[PDB]
Amino acid sequence: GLFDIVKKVLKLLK
Repeated sequence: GLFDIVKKVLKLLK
């Protein structure tokens, strides 16, 4: 699910 991939990105964005 994309909701676990966005969680990898939000951890890098902030």
